[PDB]
Amino acid sequence: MASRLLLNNGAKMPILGLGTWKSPPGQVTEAVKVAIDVGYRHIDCAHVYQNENEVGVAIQEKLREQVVKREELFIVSKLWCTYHEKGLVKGACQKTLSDLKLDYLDLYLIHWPTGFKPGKEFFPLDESGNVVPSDTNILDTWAAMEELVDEGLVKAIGISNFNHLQVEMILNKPGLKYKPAVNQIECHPYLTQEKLIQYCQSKGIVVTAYSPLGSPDRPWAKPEDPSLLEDPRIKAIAAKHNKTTAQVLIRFPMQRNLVVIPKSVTPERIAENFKVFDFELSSQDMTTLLSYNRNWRVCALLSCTSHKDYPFHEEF
Ligand SMILES: NC(=O)c1ccc[n+]([C@@H]2O[C@H](COP(=O)([O-])OP(=O)(O)OC[C@H]3O[C@@H](n4cnc5c(N)ncnc54)[C@H](OP(=O)(O)O)[C@@H]3O)[C@@H](O)[C@H]2O)c1
Repeated sequence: MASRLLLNNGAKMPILGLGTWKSPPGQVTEAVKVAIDVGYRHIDCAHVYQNENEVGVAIQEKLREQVVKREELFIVSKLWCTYHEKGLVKGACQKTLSDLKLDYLDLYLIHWPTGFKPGKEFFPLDESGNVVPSDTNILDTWAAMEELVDEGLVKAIGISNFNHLQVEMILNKPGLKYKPAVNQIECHPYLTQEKLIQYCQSKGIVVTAYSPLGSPDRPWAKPEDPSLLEDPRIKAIAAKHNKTTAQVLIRFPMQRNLVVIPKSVTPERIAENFKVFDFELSSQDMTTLLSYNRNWRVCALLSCTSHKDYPFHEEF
């Protein structure tokens, strides 16, 4: 199990990264510092997580301390939905770069295929509780993303939460300059993404699996919800390998040739989560974990189910 995957832009991406959604600003600096110390070289960020400045502080201080150099880090951020307009993309990227205190990003993703009404609300909703869209489409936004590469602000561009038809649309875009390097999607044993993964990988697009632990700190969590980390079938596989359930859920996508980005602000867990290069899940382990699929999403973007570009009506 090698530590990095080759992207279609020629760059190598670490298969294990640190997630930062829900990581409070006052805690994420320490989280990122510990992460770097124990070997993470990939941090997944987003303007919408509203902690990019404090992530930036951690990176800047580890660079200053000569712990790591910039070339050795792989920093990922994402274009928020209110910025899909071609004229707004560069600005939003520069804001993220400014917050992160970086010259460039290694990877910049379109966060969701759905464009929102531009303005100061992250989620402009109307009286029906539905999002107020922007008159934007994925192809023009992609052209704008491409320009960021040409200008050297980002080394790679990609997408997130795109279904295979949406990916195909970009791949077939008239005048396409750069194929998406990565499609970051929710993936774990309750949402295995077999067809979407097979499609992306057949196209040379690397898949990053998010919420691999099932996002137990998700705002909407209810006691009746399924729980990956407490699934006795999964705990059993974990016990057999003498690893924690989390380490199993992290190793699972790695063996599918996926990048995985578990989130923690807990120093002990950050270290524990990285300790997954010292064991293997058996072939049957993988088959069994795959059999647990139930099409269950943590992130269903429910306020946007009428958006023309809502990604989760399609089968995959
Ligand atoms: N592109 C997208 O639309 C999208 C959507 C969702 C997420 N993401 C990205 O993917 C990242 C990870 O997904 P996520 O944050 O939804 O959830 P996750 O990584 O599946 O789960 C994180 C939660 O699990 C806990 N945890 C972490 N390590 C643990 C361990 N070893 N044992 C027990 N509990 C543990 C964390 O607690 P503590 O933090 O308290 O330790 C936190 O509550 C996000 O941070 C974000 O970077 C992207």
